[PDB]
Amino acid sequence: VKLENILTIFVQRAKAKLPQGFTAAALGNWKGFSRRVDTVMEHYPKGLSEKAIKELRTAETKRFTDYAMLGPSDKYNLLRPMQGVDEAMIAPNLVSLRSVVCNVVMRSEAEGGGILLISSSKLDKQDFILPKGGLEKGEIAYGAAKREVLEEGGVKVKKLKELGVTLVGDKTYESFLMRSKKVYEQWSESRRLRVWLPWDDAILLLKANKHDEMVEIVKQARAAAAAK
Repeated sequence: VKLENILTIFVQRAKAKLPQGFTAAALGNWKGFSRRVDTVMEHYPKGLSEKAIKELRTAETKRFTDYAMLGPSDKYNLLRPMQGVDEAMIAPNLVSLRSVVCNVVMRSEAEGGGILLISSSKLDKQDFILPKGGLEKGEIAYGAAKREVLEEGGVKVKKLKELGVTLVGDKTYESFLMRSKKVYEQWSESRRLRVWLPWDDAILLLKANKHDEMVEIVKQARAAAAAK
């Protein structure tokens, strides 16, 4: 799994060999930075497809760079700041901050393919999951599932197929199969890493971290999409 160690020994050696105030671009052209991204990419399981391994690598990149430039990340304030985002690209959030809702967001092949998986808000943890939330008192489980992904994963989605209620341990899970409409450049938990992987790779990576409920939902929603 995770390693907050390398995050600290990266920012000590990156502070050292680099001019103070070093650019986003400056840290990247650095030679040791690429060596580290290599290091963690090994930790992912084998058999991961080419286009998936690429997709993850960009995420580690995002992680290490965000960690260098903005530090570590608390849970109350997961916003990574951005200049140069036309308002069309920013999630429209003036927010307010067991049962479980849970999404399988599909993107059109036109737009790229696969299904959204995201990082936990503990970004020194190397954990990729489905967008999953709980419900507010009185909230229809679909209005909740929509609300959660626009926040944790910053994507406007619209329901394809309701996958219905199922039971893991003490908890009832209601799952959806969804269509992304708009993907926002800036959303309220920007620090997290968004990856869109193919159906067979998502299954692999979620089983890799013992997320056995989410493998069944993915298998579930997968055959539903195929059904059309």
